[PDB]
Amino acid sequence: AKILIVEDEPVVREAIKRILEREGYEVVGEAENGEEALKKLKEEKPDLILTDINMPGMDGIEVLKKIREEGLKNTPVIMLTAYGEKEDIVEAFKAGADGFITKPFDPEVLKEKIKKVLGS
Repeated sequence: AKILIVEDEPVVREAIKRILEREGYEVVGEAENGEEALKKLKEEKPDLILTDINMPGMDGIEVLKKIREEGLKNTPVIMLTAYGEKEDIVEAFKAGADGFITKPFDPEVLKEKIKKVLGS
């Protein structure tokens, strides 16, 4: 499976990338902001997008909404937080998130949730 990561914090971004790769996933892009997210969505046609809930400018829910507006087939989105930020769980699921991960640095939890969403 091909994964696009949307995460503004560079070291967190790289850690997630490497964890995905250790779990056998192809990381087909890394986006630091919404502009890059939407550009790489169209260029790479990922099987799944992982998006931080909290990013500068256009926040994770707004990125999610724009991804869902593009309406490309098989573009599930899982939200994540690197800091236990759970305040926007509702708004993410209401806006069409397929999942919301609070333990993104546990390779097994990440793989389990991706596998589930991809299978659904």
